[PDB]
Amino acid sequence: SVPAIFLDRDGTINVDHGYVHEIDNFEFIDGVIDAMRELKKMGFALVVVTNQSGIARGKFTEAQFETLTEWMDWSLADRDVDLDGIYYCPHHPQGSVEEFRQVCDCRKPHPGMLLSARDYLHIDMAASYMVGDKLEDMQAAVAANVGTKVLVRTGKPITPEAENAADWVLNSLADLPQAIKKQ
Ligand SMILES: O=P(O)(O)OC[C@H](O)[C@H]1O[C@@H](OP(=O)(O)O)[C@@H](O)[C@@H](O)[C@@H]1O
Ligand SMILES: [Mg+2]
Ligand code: NA
Ligand SMILES: [Zn+2]
Repeated sequence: SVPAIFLDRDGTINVDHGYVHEIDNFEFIDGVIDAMRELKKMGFALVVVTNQSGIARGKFTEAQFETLTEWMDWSLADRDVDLDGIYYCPHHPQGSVEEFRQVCDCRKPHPGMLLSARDYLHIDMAASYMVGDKLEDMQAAVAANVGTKVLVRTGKPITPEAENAADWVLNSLADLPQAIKKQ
């Protein structure tokens, strides 16, 4: 039963520019790739869990997302970061694109993507971590019983509510390996 770092994408791995869906607009946050490779060496499985309502909004297609995500996966793999899972949610109750127009339980703060990852990779949840920049991330983590909930300051400016719900607040994902290592 392996421990994991569940990872928000926009604002945590890549600078949030708003509905990022193009390679030219994807900017890794400083030091996160190195930090992810270290996390891995410390024996954590790494699992991306990202809301992509942009798809239900019509801003871009599930297939452009697929294209970006494949590129992202390779860029990481080529840097010795091998992601154990990539989960996403294309939905929004008010979506303008029918096939993604719906309520769901994968859309954080619903824990859908975390539990699914739990089942499919057999993750020790109480020994796992959630890293994101929003309240919905802390709430999603809480529901799924993720032991350690980590807010970061690299994305959405943090709300006091997001901070209420988090266990740690770090400047960045780049800081996580250190934070963990000192217990
Ligand atoms: O789950 P992660 O953060 O990786 O992806 C989701 C994003 O943060 C997106 O949230 C969106 O709105 P929401 O869906 O909250 O109504 C937007 O603010 C996008 O520009 C933003 O990047
Ligand atoms: Mg985010
Ligand atoms: Na949105
Ligand atoms: Zn969903």
